[PDB]
Amino acid sequence: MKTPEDCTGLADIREAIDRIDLDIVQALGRRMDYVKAASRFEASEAAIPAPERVAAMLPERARWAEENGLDAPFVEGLFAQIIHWYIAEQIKYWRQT
Amino acid sequence: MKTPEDCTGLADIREAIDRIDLDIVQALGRRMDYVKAASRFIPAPERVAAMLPERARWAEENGLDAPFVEGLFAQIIHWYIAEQIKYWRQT
Ligand SMILES: O=C(O)c1ccccc1O
Ligand SMILES: O=C(O)c1ccccc1O
Repeated sequence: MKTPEDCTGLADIREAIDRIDLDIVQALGRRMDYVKAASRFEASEAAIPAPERVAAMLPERARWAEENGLDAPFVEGLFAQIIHWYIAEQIKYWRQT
Repeated sequence: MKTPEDCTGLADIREAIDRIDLDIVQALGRRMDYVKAASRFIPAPERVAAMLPERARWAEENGLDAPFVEGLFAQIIHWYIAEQIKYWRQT
């Protein structure tokens, strides 16, 4: 995997983009492992959506986006979506267990 | 970070989830560098069309719902295409 400035054409660019997208998928898959592990440390079902934790999480991700040359609303939006889905998945996991 | 099974409480879980979320942001930041580098070689229709099912498959292989993951990548790919177009027009 070449650095962007050493990419010689679109084959190199795409190999690197494929690797980075797969890394993101694999990281989301590991993230689910952690979210499911959380379910045993939840006092109750009402504990799941942990609103102070989520409330703080999104602006922190918006800050990381700004520190990584990305538009904050785009990245904060993506994480709102991921967090929503993972909460729903945790609630599903907690209910079926 | 501890593995999920070795996490002892929500402190451990959160530390690991924050480090993973930071990893994803950092990776998206690197991804932009590649999309901007590509500009000199735009919506590349056949490329997008093939990429999405590939990401759906990776999702299935990592125990995530494919529609949710494919939907995220559809959004990511649209945003980056626009940013590549912006970069190409601005330069
Ligand atoms: O996905 C998360 O990071 C999350 C945050 C707070 C509560 C439940 C969750 O799944
Ligand atoms: O983000 C992408 O993966 C992409 C793919 C094809 C063309 C332009 C792009 O930004």
